Amino acid sequence: STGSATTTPIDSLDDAYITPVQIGTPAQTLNLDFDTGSSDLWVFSSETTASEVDGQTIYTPSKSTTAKLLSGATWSISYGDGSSSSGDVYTDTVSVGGLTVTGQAVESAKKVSSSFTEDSTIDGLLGLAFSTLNTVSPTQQKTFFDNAKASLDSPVFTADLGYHAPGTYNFGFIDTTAYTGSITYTAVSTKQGFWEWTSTGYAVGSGTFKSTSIDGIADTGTTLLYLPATVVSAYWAQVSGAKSSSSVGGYVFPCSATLPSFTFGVGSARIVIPGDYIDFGPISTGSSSCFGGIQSSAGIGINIFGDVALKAAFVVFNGATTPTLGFASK
Repeated sequence: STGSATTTPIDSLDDAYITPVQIGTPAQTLNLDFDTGSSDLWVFSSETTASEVDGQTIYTPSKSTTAKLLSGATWSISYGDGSSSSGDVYTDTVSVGGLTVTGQAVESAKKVSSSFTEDSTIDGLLGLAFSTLNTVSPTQQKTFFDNAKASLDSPVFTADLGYHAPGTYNFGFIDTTAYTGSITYTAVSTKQGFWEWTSTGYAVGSGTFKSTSIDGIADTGTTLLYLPATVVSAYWAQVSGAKSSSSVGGYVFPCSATLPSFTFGVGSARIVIPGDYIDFGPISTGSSSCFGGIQSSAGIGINIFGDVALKAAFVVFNGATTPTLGFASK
């Protein structure tokens, strides 16, 4: 089997991407944030505290003839940005882009943090990291990909995120028309539960490539590119007037600036992030200070190849017995 679904930016900055997912019978379609940095499929629901729902579409398990309470199971997750959610668990039929999994754990939110409430466009998350990170207790549950894997034509999914445009998540096949050149594959460590890999270096604009190992994760659920302070300083030093602002929470730059590209290495290959992908616009409406899309990871504990990086590539998440990542230009 295969599946193919369009993913759409939630706003004009590509802050996140939503993908329609069918849950239950008859189908309830919710728009979920596919997140290769986490491993829970959770949804706003009829069980969510009413004051914490503000415009989201909710899953109502009592209206699904295939829903079944997973007795005793609870979940609770905290994300790297400080947001969180928790609740109980149903199993139900879940379909993405024509690919159907029966018995998928659908984690129903009883509580969500304010950042989720305040984003009316995201009805939940669909985690695509390794199932060892799934938070369901006392019996950990499998991701949608893990459940689908055996049925797929090939045990892979691909992320093709758009810049200010829709893109595609495919399951079970590699669309050879969706990228240019060849795909360069690189080794993955699953020891932390992430799609963790080592970039071979970077360049700023037209500058020389610096060969250096940068360990990080491929994370579709993180907006920006978080890299070591040395790398980030070298980037922003090429932008007149750019500075790190403690009060804003990262590097900012004059909105009148033209940003240089940023290249990252994948083995001997190179992925180029155009400068315009690194502009996240005014820090507040009407401001002439703009927020940068490359930020230091020094306070995170891990480097994160988020959407800023991934949307410059066609990315293969190869879930074979020994997983690998593939990157191609497009």
